[PDB]
Amino acid sequence: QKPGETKEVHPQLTTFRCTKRGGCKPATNFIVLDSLWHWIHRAEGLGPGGCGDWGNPPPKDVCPDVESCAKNCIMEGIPDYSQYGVTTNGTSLRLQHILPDGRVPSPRVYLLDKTKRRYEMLHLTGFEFTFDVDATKLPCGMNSALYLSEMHPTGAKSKYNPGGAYYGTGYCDAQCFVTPFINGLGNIEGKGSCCNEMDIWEANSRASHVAPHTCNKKGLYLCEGEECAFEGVCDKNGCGWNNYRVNVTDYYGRGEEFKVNTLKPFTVVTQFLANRRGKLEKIHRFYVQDGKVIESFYTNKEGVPYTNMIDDEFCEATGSRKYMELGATQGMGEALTRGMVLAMSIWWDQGGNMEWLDHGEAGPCAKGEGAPSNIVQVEPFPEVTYTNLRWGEIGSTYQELQ
Ligand SMILES: *[C@@H]1O[C@H](CO)[C@@H](O)[C@H](O)[C@H]1NC(C)=O
Repeated sequence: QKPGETKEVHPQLTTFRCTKRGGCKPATNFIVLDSLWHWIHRAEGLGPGGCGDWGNPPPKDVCPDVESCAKNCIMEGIPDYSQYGVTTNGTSLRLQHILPDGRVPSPRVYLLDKTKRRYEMLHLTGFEFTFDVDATKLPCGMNSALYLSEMHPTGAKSKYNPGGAYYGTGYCDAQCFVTPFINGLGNIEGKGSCCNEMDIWEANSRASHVAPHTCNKKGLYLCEGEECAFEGVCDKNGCGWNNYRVNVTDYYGRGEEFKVNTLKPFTVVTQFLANRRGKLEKIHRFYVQDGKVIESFYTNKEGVPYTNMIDDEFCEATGSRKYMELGATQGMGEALTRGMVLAMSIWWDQGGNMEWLDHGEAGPCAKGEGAPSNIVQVEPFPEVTYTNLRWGEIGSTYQELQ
């Protein structure tokens, strides 16, 4: 959609690039909200109304084609990100699901490079990504996420999408969802927006999930019909990694009795380990809390290969059939080598209560505990803070005390 007159003011975030030989050196980055979180309205003289809901093509009256939709639909800039639950402070990013006045912005943002014109491009295969987090205010049902999607570097800026990455265009993920605009252009045929996705972190204070999701296409893929569905071009389920699903129940939770105590802040380290030819073989998650490295748990489940890392055998044995078929770990790693965009978000699920995240086999939350109406009784203003985003060489983004 066509940027309007209201200016976009992007919050600044300091992040880091780390080497063993150099340590962690500061870098300037900027934050952008998804294009579809911006106010989009019809142009002058076209009547009241917007240019489509999530899940659908843009309205046929004003968007019979791309050219028309580009001139009839206006994307206003957001001059004050704090109205969307998004604030930064030095190296911390704070995302408020719900504001003090009750609005529910549920923000989703991407990391921009230092120029503001292009997304930061992370190349993580053979490297590690780390961050500190405070998940104290995320009860059952909440999902605080920090992940990678193979979005195009400028947001697919083009003649009918002059806004680009500067207005948060170009979102895609492994669910191949239909949005009114795709790559900043009216999605006239109602295709889904697909792309490889590495879910570094999906969690709350009760449960933590990690999951690579492959697609058999590079970069953003516009799907139609069955290409968008369970048997299509992208792996909706992902190869899930949650201590609870592998029968290790005292690893992560609120309390002293968990190895990672979510009542206090902690560091999250994710290593994309490769062979000497550079193809991704293993994904390794571990934590650092109170000065001590908390190594990953080992799977403790009958029929599940004994392992402390994500790999092909684990994925395949746990029923990740689409994951393997659409490229497997090596495929996930080739997307991570091509370069991926960082996305951070916080949200709840009225339909399913995020049950897959922290209920039944995935955790301790009871049935109905994760409904939005129960979430607000446990925590009326759910939020998450991500701090010190840092990445580089294996072994250099974290430290242990002794
Ligand atoms: C789950 O873990 C407990 C404790 O180690 C064990 O006794 C039980 O057999 C495990 N369940 C399966 C299905 O492996």
